[PDB]
Formats: sequence, C-alpha cells, structure tokens
Amino acid sequence: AYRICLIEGDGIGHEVIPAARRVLEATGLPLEFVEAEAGWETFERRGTSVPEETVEKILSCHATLFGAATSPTRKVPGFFGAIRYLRRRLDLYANVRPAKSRPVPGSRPGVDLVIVRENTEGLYVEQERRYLDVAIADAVISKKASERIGRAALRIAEGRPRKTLHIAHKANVLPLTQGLFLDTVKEVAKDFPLVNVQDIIVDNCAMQLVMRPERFDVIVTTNLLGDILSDLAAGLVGGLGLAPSGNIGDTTAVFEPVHGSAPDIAGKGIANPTAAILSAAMMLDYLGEKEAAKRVEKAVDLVLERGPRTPDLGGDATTEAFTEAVVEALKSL
Amino acid sequence: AYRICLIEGDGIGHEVIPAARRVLEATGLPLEFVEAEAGWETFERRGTSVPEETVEKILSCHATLFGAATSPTRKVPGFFGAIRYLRRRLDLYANVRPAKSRPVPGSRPGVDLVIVRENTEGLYVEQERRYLDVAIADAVISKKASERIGRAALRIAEGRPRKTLHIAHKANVLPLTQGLFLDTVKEVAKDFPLVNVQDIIVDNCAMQLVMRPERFDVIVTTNLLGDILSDLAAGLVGGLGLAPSGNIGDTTAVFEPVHGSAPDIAGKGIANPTAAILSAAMMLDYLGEKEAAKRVEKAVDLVLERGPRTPDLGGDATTEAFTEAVVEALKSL
Amino acid sequence: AYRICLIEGDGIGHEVIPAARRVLEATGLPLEFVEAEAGWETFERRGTSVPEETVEKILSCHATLFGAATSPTRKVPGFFGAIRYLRRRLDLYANVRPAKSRPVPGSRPGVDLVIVRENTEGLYVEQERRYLDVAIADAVISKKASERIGRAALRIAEGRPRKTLHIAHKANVLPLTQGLFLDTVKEVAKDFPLVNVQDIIVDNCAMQLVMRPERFDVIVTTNLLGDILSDLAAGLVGGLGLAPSGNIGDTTAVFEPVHGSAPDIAGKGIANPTAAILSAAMMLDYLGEKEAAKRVEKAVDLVLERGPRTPDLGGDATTEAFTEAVVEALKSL
Amino acid sequence: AYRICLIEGDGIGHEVIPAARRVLEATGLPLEFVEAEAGWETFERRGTSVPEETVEKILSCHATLFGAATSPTRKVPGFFGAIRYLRRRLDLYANVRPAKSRPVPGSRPGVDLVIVRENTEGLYVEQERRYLDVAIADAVISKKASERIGRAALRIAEGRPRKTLHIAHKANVLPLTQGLFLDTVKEVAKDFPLVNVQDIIVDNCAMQLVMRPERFDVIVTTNLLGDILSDLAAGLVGGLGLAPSGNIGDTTAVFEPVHGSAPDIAGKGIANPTAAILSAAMMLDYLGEKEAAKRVEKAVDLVLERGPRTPDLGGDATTEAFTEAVVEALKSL
Ligand SMILES: NC(=O)C1=CN([C@@H]2O[C@H](COP(=O)(O)OP(=O)(O)OC[C@H]3O[C@@H](n4cnc5c(N)ncnc54)[C@H](O)[C@@H]3O)[C@@H](O)[C@H]2O)C=CC1
Ligand SMILES: NC(=O)C1=CN([C@@H]2O[C@H](COP(=O)(O)OP(=O)(O)OC[C@H]3O[C@@H](n4cnc5c(N)ncnc54)[C@H](O)[C@@H]3O)[C@@H](O)[C@H]2O)C=CC1
Ligand SMILES: NC(=O)C1=CN([C@@H]2O[C@H](COP(=O)(O)OP(=O)(O)OC[C@H]3O[C@@H](n4cnc5c(N)ncnc54)[C@H](O)[C@@H]3O)[C@@H](O)[C@H]2O)C=CC1
Ligand SMILES: NC(=O)C1=CN([C@@H]2O[C@H](COP(=O)(O)OP(=O)(O)OC[C@H]3O[C@@H](n4cnc5c(N)ncnc54)[C@H](O)[C@@H]3O)[C@@H](O)[C@H]2O)C=CC1
Ligand SMILES: O=C(O)CC[C@H](C(=O)O)[C@@H](O)C(=O)O
Ligand SMILES: O=C(O)CC[C@H](C(=O)O)[C@@H](O)C(=O)O
Ligand SMILES: O=C(O)CC[C@H](C(=O)O)[C@@H](O)C(=O)O
Ligand SMILES: O=C(O)CC[C@H](C(=O)O)[C@@H](O)C(=O)O
Ligand SMILES: [Mg+2]
Ligand SMILES: [Mg+2]
Ligand SMILES: [Mg+2]
Ligand SMILES: [Mg+2]
Repeated sequence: AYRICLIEGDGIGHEVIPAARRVLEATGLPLEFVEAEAGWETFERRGTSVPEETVEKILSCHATLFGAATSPTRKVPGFFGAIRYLRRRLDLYANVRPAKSRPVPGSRPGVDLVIVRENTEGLYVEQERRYLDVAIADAVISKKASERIGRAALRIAEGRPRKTLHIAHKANVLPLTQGLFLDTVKEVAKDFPLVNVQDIIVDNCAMQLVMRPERFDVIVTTNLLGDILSDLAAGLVGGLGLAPSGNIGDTTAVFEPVHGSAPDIAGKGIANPTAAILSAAMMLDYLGEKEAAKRVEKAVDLVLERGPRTPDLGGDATTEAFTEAVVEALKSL
Repeated sequence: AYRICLIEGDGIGHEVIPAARRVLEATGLPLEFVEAEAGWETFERRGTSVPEETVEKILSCHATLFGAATSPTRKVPGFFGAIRYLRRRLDLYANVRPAKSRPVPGSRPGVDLVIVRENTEGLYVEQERRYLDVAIADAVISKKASERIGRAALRIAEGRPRKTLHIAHKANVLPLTQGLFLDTVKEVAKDFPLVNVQDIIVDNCAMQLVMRPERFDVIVTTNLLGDILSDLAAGLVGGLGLAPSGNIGDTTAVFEPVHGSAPDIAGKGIANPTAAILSAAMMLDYLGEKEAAKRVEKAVDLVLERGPRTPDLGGDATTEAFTEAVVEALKSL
Repeated sequence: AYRICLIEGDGIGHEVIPAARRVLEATGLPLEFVEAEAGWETFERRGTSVPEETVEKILSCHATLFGAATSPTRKVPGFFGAIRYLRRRLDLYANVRPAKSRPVPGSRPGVDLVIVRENTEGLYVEQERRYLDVAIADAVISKKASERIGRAALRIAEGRPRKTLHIAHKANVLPLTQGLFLDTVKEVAKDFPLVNVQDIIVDNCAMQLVMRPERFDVIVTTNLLGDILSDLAAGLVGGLGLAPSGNIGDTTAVFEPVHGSAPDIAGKGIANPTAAILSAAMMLDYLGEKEAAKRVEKAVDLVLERGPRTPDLGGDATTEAFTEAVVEALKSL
Repeated sequence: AYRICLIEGDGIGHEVIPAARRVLEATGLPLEFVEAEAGWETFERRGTSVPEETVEKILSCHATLFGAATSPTRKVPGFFGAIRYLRRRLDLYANVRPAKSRPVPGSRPGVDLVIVRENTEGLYVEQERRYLDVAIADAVISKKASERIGRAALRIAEGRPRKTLHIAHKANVLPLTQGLFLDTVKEVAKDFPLVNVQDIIVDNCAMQLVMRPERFDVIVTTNLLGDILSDLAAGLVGGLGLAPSGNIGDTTAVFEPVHGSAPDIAGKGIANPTAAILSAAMMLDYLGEKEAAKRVEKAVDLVLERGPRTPDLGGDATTEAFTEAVVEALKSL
C-alpha cells in the first residue's frame, strides 16, 4: 500500500492534481492518498503557506505530488514561497526536468534530454537586504551542494543511452561561484568514466537548445539558470502543458509539474493535466513501479497523438474530457 | 570624417571586424578608423586586457566597433573581462539587442523584438568571495540604474509602432532586488502613457520566446537575465552569426556582435560576419547616418536571401566571399 | 503637562525606572506619565518584545524614559532586540552618552566628555547569514547616516566650552566603510568652523580614554565602536550605576541608562538608580526644562558626595534609601 | 644558531627594533639576524608593502620580530596593510597579547592577563564594496577559525594558575556570527575540564577591564574586538610603550609591539623600546630559550623600576640611554 501525499496548491493546481489522481487510481496499484495544504490560499486561511502539519504528512508518505502555488512579486508579511520552502527544508536538492518530443503540433521532433537543476542554493538562498536605494542578494555556491547535484546528474547520464552530460554555467563572469560549481562537477565526473562531460556557457546553451536541442542528453546547472532553461525546453516540446518534474532528495521526493498556478486560465476548465500526470508517472518510477509508469506515459501519448486535445495543443477539449481519454487509454493497456 | 575605433579582440573577432570595416568602407562615408586592442591575447602581452590607451582611443572616437574577447573560466590574477570592464568604466548602461526575422533557413518568420539589457550591475558587479568551501557573489539592483535602463527601454518602445514593453524579472523569488527593478521601471513608465507596459516572469518569458516570439515588442530586463534571453532570441532568427548589439551610454557607444570569440571556428575563415556588419549598421544609425544604415542592412538581406552563405546558414562560403557579396550588393543600391 | 512614556523593561529596569519617576515627580513640573511595555518579559507575555501599542504610546508623548531589556545570545523564534528595534524603527540616530567626573571613590577627576554614537547602522543593521559552518554579517555605513551623526556631534561640540570633536574610526583597516564615515564627518565639519576636529584610530582612542580621558571633549563614532567606548568611559567615572543616555531622533527621543538589565543583581534591592535619574535629567533638558535638569543633577551630586551610597559605590544603601535622599536633596533646592 | 628575521617598518620601528636587537645580542645566544623590509616607505620604493623577498626571509628564519608599519585611511591602489597581509598569508591565527603590571607611574597594580585575539577573520577579512552612497563590509566568523583560536586560548589558560578563560563577544546583537564564535569556543572547552570558562558581553568587558582588571586571567575574542580591548589593557599597565605581542601560527610566528609607527614621536629618539624588547622576550620563550626570556624580562623590570625612563613614563631618557641600561642590567644578571 503506497501512501501518496496530494497537495493541490493554488490556481490550476485545483484542476490538474485531481486529474492526476484519477489516472493514478486507474493503474490498479494499491494507493492510499493523504491530502495536505500549501500555497497562497493556505497562507490566507492558516497564516502560513506551509503548515507544519503539511511537512509531517509529506514525511509520513512514500512520495508527494504537488500542483502549484502562487507567489507575490513583493514582500508580504508572514508569507514565504511554499514550494521553495519545501525544497530547502526537506533538502530536495535535485530538480529533475526531462524534455521529450511528443506527438503534438507544437513539438520539435528528436528531443530527449534531462535538465538537472540544483535546488537548494544559488540565488534561491534568498538572503536579500535593502539599504536606502540599493538592494543586494547573496548568490551562494557551496562545494558540498555542487558535489551532490553533480553526482545526481552523472548517475542519470550513466543510466541513459547517450551517456552525455553538459555543465551549463557562467564561470567566465563568476569564477568563484559559477567556477566552484563547474570545477566541482568536473571533479566528481572522474568517478564516472562512462560519461562524456562537456561544459557550455549558459547563454550559448540557451541558443543551442533553440537551434539544436537534439544534441543534448543531460544538462546540469545551478538554481536560477535551471529555472530558465527548463521553461525554454518545455517550449520546444509542446509547452508547460506537458512538462513534468521531480524534486528529489535522499529520503523523499516531491513531484510537480514545471508550470505554476497559471492564474490566466484558472477556472476556465481547460488546463492541460498532462504535466501533472507525467509527474505522477515519474513518481511511480521513483517508487519502483516502472511498468505502471510506462503504461501511464503510453496512455498519455496515445491521447496526445489522436486527441482529444486541450487548447494549449490547438484543440478544444476540456481538462475533464482529456483526463477521461487518458483513463480509458490506460484501462485498455 | 567620423572617427571609428576598431577593436578586434580574440578568435573570430580578427575575422569579422575587418569584414565589417570593408563594408563600412563601401558606404562611401568619410571614416577615419582608429585601431586599438583588448582581450585575452592583449593581457598575455601587456599584462592587462584593456590598456588605458585603448580607453583613450574609444573616448576620442564618435563610436567603437568591437569584435569579441575571450575570458577564462577561473580566476587569473590581473585579468578582468574586457567588454565588462569597458561597460562599467564607460558607463554603457544600456545593452540593446534586436532580434529580427531574416531570410535564411534557420529563422522563424514574424519576429521583430528588442531586448534592452541593464548593462552595469546585477550579478555583473563582480564582488565574489570565497570562505572555506562556500562562495558568495553580490547581486545588486539600484533604483538609479533601474530608472535609467527603464527610461531607455521606454524610449525605444515609444518610438516603435506597437508601443509595448515587457519587464522580465524574477521578483517572486527575489522581491527586494528583482522587485525594486520591477517597481522602478513601472514607476518611470508613468512618464510614458502611450506605452503598454506588461510584466512577465523570466522563466515564462523564455518559454514565450520559444513558442510565440511574434508577440514581443520591447523587453527590458536585468544583466544576467538579458544575457540569456538574448542568445535565446538569436537562435530564433538564424543564430549568433546574425545578432547585433549596442552598448550605449550617455556620451559613448561600443557596438559589437552578441557572439563571442568562437574558438571552435576561429582561424578557419568561415565565421559569419553578419552580426558584426549589422552592429556597424546600428553604429551608423547611432551616429545619424540612418540612410547609410538602411543600405547596409538591405545589402545584408539581399545576400542572405540569394546566397552565398556561410556554413552556419547551411552554405559553404568563406567569410571573405560573403563579405564581397555584401560589398557588391551595397554598391548596387 | 509634558507626557512622559515610562518603559521599565527587564531586570533592574523594574527598580530604577520607578525611582527615576519619583525624582521627576519631586521637580514640581506638570508631568503626565504613560506606561508602556517592552523587552523579554513582554515577548513572553505578548508574543513580541515591542507591541505596536508601545510604539504608539511613545509617539503620543513628548519623550520616553526606558529602563533596559534582556536579549538572548542566540536566535529565539519571534524574538528581536527591543531597544534596537525602537532605535531603527523610530530613527533615533544619535546616541548621546556623556561621561562626567562625580564625587565618588571610583571616579577619575577632570573628566567631561560626550560620546555621540551612530545608532542606526554599522554592524547593527543585523543582516546575518549562516552557510554550512561559515557565518557572515553585513557592516553597513552610508553617507547619509554619517552626515546626520556628524552634524549631531558637531552641534553638540559647538555648544560646549572646548569645542573639540574627535572622530574615532578604523578607516585604516576598513577604508570603504570606516573611511566613508571618516570622510563624511570631515566634510560636514566644513560648516562648523567653530570646532576643532581631530581624528583618532579607535584602539588608540581606547588607550587614551584609559590614560588621559581629560583630553577629550566630544567623540563621534559608529554603532559597535560607540557601544564599547561608552562602557569603557562609564568605568572611568564611577561605573554603570551612573551613566545616562539619550536615543535622539528628529521628532522624538528615548532616554535610558547605558547599563542593561543587570540580571546578576536584579531583585536584590541595591541597583543604583543614578543612571536612570540622570537620563531623566537629560530628558528634562531635551524638553526645554533646563533649570529642572540642573536641579536634578545637583541633587544627585549632593547625595553622591555626602552618602548614602549604593554598593557599586562602596556603600551599603538600598535603592530606596538612595532615592529618598535624592528626592530630599531636590526639594531643598 | 637561531635565525631571527628583523623588520623595522616605518616610524618608531626604525628606533625600537635596533634596540631589541641590541638586547638580544647581549643575551649571549647564537643568533643570526636577517634583515627584511615592509610597510609604507617600502610600498613607495618597491610598489608593494610586502615584497616576496620578505615573506621568503620570514619563512626561512625560526622567528620574526616586526616593528610597525604605517597605513593610510583611504584606498591607495596597490597598497595593502603590511602586518595584516602577513597575518593572513602566513596564517598567524593567534594574536597573543599579555597585559601585566610593571613598576612604573602610569600602571595599575595587580594586573596579569592575556588577551588572545583571533587574528585571521571577522571584519579583517578585507571584503568591502561601495554601491552609490552605501558601503558594506563582510564580517566573517567560521567554526574552524573559532575552534582554532578557542583551543589556543584554552591551552594558555590551562597552563596558568587561575585556570580561567573569559569569552568576550557581542552575540546578543549578532547571534549568528558572534554566536557561532561563542558556542564553538564553548564546545572545544569540553576537552579542557580544568579551565573555568565564562562569557561576557564585550562592552561590559571593557568596563570591567577599567574597574577591576585583576579579575581576568585569559580573554579570548574576535579580531576587531581584540584590537580595541588590547589597546585598552595597555593603558592600564603603563601604555603602548610597554605592550608586547606575538602573531603565532602552526609553523611560524611574528612578534611585534602592540603599538604602531607613532608618527607623532618618530624621529625624536625618545620612543620607549620596552614593548619591542618584551616581544623579543616572548620570541625567546617561543624558541625554547625560556630562561633567557625570564632574564630579559627581569632586566626590563629593573630599569623600569630604578630608571632611567623615557618621556611616556615621565622621564627624559632617550631610546638609546634606556636601551643601554637594559643591556647593562641584563649583563649583571
Ligand atoms: N511549483 C510552483 O509552486 C510554481 C509556482 N509558480 C507561480 O505561478 C504563478 C504564475 O506564474 P507564471 O509566470 O504566470 O507561469 P505559469 O507556469 O503558471 O504559466 C505561464 C503560461 O503557461 C500557461 N500554462 C501553464 N500551465 C499550463 C497548463 N497546464 N495548461 C495550459 N497552459 C498552461 C499559462 O496559462 C501561462 O500563460 C507565479 O506566482 C509563479 O511563481 C510557477 C511555477 C511553479
Ligand atoms: N563580447 C564578448 O567579448 C563576448 C565574449 N564571449 C567569450 O567568447 C568565448 C566563447 O564563448 P561561447 O560560449 O563559445 O560563445 P560564442 O558566442 O563565442 O559561440 C557559441 C557558438 O556559436 C557559434 N558562433 C558564434 N558566432 C558565430 C559566427 N559569427 N559565425 C558562425 N558561428 C558562430 C560558435 O562557433 C559556437 O559554437 C568565451 O571565452 C566567452 O567568455 C562570449 C560572448 C561575448
Ligand atoms: N538598553 C538596553 O536594553 C540594554 C540591554 N542590555 C542587556 O542587558 C543584559 C545584561 O547585560 P550585561 O552584559 O550583564 O551588562 P549590564 O550593563 O546589565 O551589567 C554589567 C555589570 O554592571 C553592573 N550594573 C549595571 N547597572 C548597574 C546599576 N544600575 N547599579 C549597580 N550595578 C549595575 C551589573 O551588576 C553587571 O555586573 C544583556 O542581555 C544585554 O543585552 C545591556 C545594555 C542596555
Ligand atoms: N603592527 C603594525 O604595523 C601597526 C601599525 N599601526 C599603524 O601605525 C600608525 C600610527 O597609528 P596610531 O593610531 O597613532 O597608533 P600608535 O600605536 O603608533 O600610537 C598611539 C599613541 O601611543 C604613543 N606610542 C606608541 N608607541 C609608543 C612608544 N613605543 N613609546 C612612546 N609612545 C608610544 C604614540 O606616540 C601615539 O601618541 C597608523 O598608520 C596605524 O595604521 C598601528 C598599530 C600596529
Ligand atoms: O514562486 C516561487 O516562489 C517559485 C517559482 C518556481 C521557481 O523555481 O522559481 C517555479 O518557477 C519553478 O520553476 O519551479
Ligand atoms: O566573458 C565575459 O567576460 C563576458 C561574457 C558576456 C556577458 O555579457 O556575459 C557575453 O556573454 C555577452 O553577451 O556579452
Ligand atoms: O541587547 C541588545 O539587543 C543591545 C544591547 C545594547 C547595544 O547597543 O548593543 C546595549 O549594550 C547598549 O549599550 O545600549
Ligand atoms: O593599520 C593597519 O593596517 C593595521 C592596524 C592593526 C590592527 O590589527 O588593526 C593594529 O591596530 C594592531 O593592533 O595590530
Ligand atoms: Mg520556473
Ligand atoms: Mg551572452
Ligand atoms: Mg552597551
Ligand atoms: Mg591595535
């Protein structure tokens, strides 16, 4: 009996997480769902964006599936970003973000890469100050975190057909912070002689992803850089409607779509639940249910190929209609 | 005569700047070219990447055309990155990077945008420190610098028919630094009632550029963010072989390709000089020779459409063969 | 009636503030006393060391007299230093700390000086971070805060007999922070030709205060530096049982002893209320009741000279006895 | 023989170092002296305050005896403070600074204490930035540097009869940096069960040193704090004419007076050489010549007690005259 923590969050979180649940239910696997709260709406009702109860429930489960949470673009007393809080507190240091071609009109063919983003430090240390009309933020790179994110990315590349790892960085401008990251990952690469390791300055990396994403296997990079490159890559293979992720540490994992709360479409009945469902597939993989994971992915691909499709894929289908198509496709496998 | 400082830098700078010089010569304008040096090779021979003499030559000229300079990915005592030193020393606070559909196979149609990149602070303040195994860099945002770059971007938007500015930022995670930037630009936008000002989180902006770049007019953002978005954008419209830029302060400007020294192709006689040539067109415009600037851009589009083409555009033309085609087309206008 | 906010705080604040109230009551002046709460005991009772109510009460009065408050030597959730919060929030930028010989055995004669301590920034911005086993704190000096503290100290020096100002600093090891302080105070000094302005390195300053404190008139210095030198100075003239201060901003002021909550003697009935009483005298001066202030100070001197004395001055009097003697001396003037 | 490196520095270093040499010569020990230069004049001649040649000489001798060097109160391109450079580069992490009563007019009796100051980090890390009119310095405290200085002070306390260590700190205002210091020294104290370990807030500590310095045995503290407290303590026992020090690392040591170059009396041949001579005595102790140290100390005390005396001690003797008397007293012992 797998205990799964389900956390909806804000906006389209309320729409795509129940969809993912319905698909998980249709695997037949023994699953016990445990509901918990985080995000802006939780801050409004409980006074904190992440109640202690929610941490307890996550830790009491085998894995968690998170939708999304909205963040203000300014200081709000008592408010801190929910998922970012969870990432640092549970030490979910590896953010694993695959980008794969799928059979939809908006997708470049031939793409199969994974972005591995350091998920605890960098600018995301969030240590900012304002003095008169000058604001300063720490960007922090530690050897320790670089070793762990590097090792994580190397394992992933070693486990993949092409065994190629690109280190994306700005060491040329930031040789102490970005340089420590670069050199540390190259150092741990010595324990992975099967992996071919390359480095790429991050702006070039972004131009290469646009022009020839097929060249990449695994990309490892730092926190903010990974945030950016992973939305870019999603754009290459059909958009945020489809892009999954895992926030993975040593003892737990929180699986979530790369996308946010999407307030421009929350309440319209049309959000694409594919990203949340494929995040659930990654979750099944992490739990040791590789077969069920593949079946979920297969089901999604069948529907993506032959319809119905949500508006972000050029269709006119509701979230409900798309989810049901995926459930029936899965039942037939 | 207009005095134009020429600086080749490293790698393909030695190839594309002479090419650009030859195209300027064919405009028929009176130009006195003042050669100066900078970069990695300059540091090896002189002990500094930017001699004082070079600075004096730049200030003695109406404008400067700069190739590109190599930087290492590690601290090298006495070495500072050349273009970055110039940017800060000469206070070239606005980095203007147009991205525009061109008639070549690698190019999306319908793209016409300008990225206005704050060119002075953010992470490029270069105040890094290392303490045992933790490294820390300052990311600095000031009201003053944000006012100036916001005004520059608003002026450019006001001058363009679609009257739209997007502010790309990450203020949801960095509300003091990125938030100050966001708010200050919004404030100064009050003097520009004709401009439609929108804000967008930088990861989402990167996805939007990949999926629907036609929706953008002008984009303003901070230093590292604009570095990344502008190589992204170069990929949309044929690549770094074509992308021009201007580093523009209140009293001077240094025009240069977005691209670097490209050591993988340096010396092979095949680099695309279009980026340098179009940067010279931006320079001609800055100086008040708008007609000549249009004639240069037209010559370039003629050659891009009908060939010959360099290998980055799928042809087999040399840098000089391409340049000769542009000079010939220029003279026929 | 003058409204006077009374805040006891922790430890011996409970003992010396009621004593100072009694001496104020014996001046004959029209005084309405308004009680408010701050400190550690307030944090335990109310969940914050400075309730908003306390801030309002302070602002609704002509002046405030504060005892002292205990601070932990570690992070305690929800707790912040009370007096430091009030200094920053109410912008009480000048901490005026006089050191004057008194007729008691513990005291050097011929001493009459004022330490003017910047009360807002330096190390006291309290912006600390911990990354693995490395901890960093900001030490901030701004031109503006240095201008205000410089002017405050030059005005005070201008109005005293010797018209001499010493700027105590460590510009020698910290040229950007301490140097800015040093240079800025020297620059505002140009508007005060009446004052002889000298500078002195702070360690040397500490040695000179030990060996010839009689040489000093006014000393101006930064937050932490002035904290240290002011305790040193108190020790020269009878100790902390005698040393008064004012936290003075542009629109209000909080008077308080230099001393803290003295937990080693809280509840022993023997704490010297002279410091609190002299602070009340300073308060009277700020309010424009100079003759009342001189009477209070005279009554204090009479009792110090004749006895009875508290144990910190070698005597055996209770706080109560000492207080009654000052009340009696005051009424006989 | 012992190889002893001698560096004069600037100002009165040119007077007190030759004096100390003279007294060393008169001990009758095999000593080769090796001259070397550093400081501000040295910066003016050779372009650096510390030539590599000087570091090399230091590292080639058994110990170094340093004079004092001048430093400005503003940035000077190319200049770094000499002793501070040597402290960091040679990792001379413990600055041992004894304060003992001597038989002279300006001396409190019954003082015998040692200040052990962390000599490597804190505010001396030399990482300042200036952004518009705001300057910021790093104040850094590491667990490692704290363990190290802690253990040095604990060993010294264990070796003394009163077995008491005070930790002077400001962890009430800076709980992360100063707190880390406090807590770490307490941790390492568990290996020294014989030592009584107390903590004291540095301002209170300064007042206690003024009023009852006889209560202190060993005092450990951070870099800037120790600087101030050690000049304070020199005042107690006759002044900077007498106060000696050692900068002790694991593999080398630089002994030097607490005092600076003393530009107010440099050139007049009146500087008190006792501090330098007592620093040479500390150096003899360090080299294993414990008995010669005790003789040098006894010689100094005889001359301080019986005369002649320099002006700082209320006499009229020259540096040479005083020196010759010390040599004559040493020779008769
Ligand atoms: N893990 C989390 O808690 C995350 C939270 N956010 C937050 O979400 C809020 C809004 O962020 P945005 O910049 O507007 O980015 P977003 O990722 O929420 O949406 C960006 C664009 O993509 C479209 N989109 C996203 N998911 C879609 C879907 N499933 N189906 C169809 N269209 C989809 C949206 O309609 C929107 O136009 C912000 O507060 C942001 O911080 C963003 C990402 C992750
Ligand atoms: N303004 C400057 O001084 C700049 C300097 N750099 C420096 O340049 C060096 C190389 O950096 P990279 O990451 O390799 O970026 P890059 O811009 O030099 O090249 C990246 C890729 O684009 C290709 N490319 C660039 N320009 C081309 C052209 N004109 N024609 C055909 N192909 C072209 C190159 O062959 C390479 O594969 C580094 O040391 C970097 O720090 C990078 C950008 C600007
Ligand atoms: N304005 C404020 O809120 C202040 C608060 N504090 C806090 O006070 C607490 C205790 O600090 P300490 O380092 O022990 O310094 P302290 O100033 O409270 O006491 C230092 C020594 O001076 C003696 N002393 C102080 N005032 C005296 C008096 N009025 N009559 C007789 N003896 C007196 C004390 O008995 C003690 O031995 C700390 O948490 C500190 O943060 C300290 C100073 C000011
Ligand atoms: N180890 C080193 O290299 C040190 C260098 N300095 C530098 O030394 C320079 C002087 O700075 P100050 O603040 O004046 O400190 P200082 O230590 O040179 O002198 C302070 C006062 O003590 C007197 N004094 C010091 N040593 C004496 C002696 N041996 N005999 C008689 N009187 C003595 C001086 O005349 C002066 O009035 C500055 O440039 C400072 O940066 C200061 C201390 C140590
Ligand atoms: O809103 C937030 O606090 C986090 C947004 C979050 C991020 O990593 O920056 C989101 O953009 C993501 O990519 O997971
Ligand atoms: O190599 C360097 O020092 C500067 C790189 C430079 C940058 O702005 O980051 C380059 O990527 C550019 O776009 O100008
Ligand atoms: O306990 C605190 O938060 C501050 C104590 C306070 C200080 O200014 O450091 C105290 O020593 C003082 O001198 O007012
Ligand atoms: O002026 C300098 O560069 C060093 C001063 C030096 C210090 O340690 O702060 C001096 O005051 C000392 O006590 O060693
Ligand atoms: Mg993102
Ligand atoms: Mg770039
Ligand atoms: Mg104090
Ligand atoms: Mg000193």
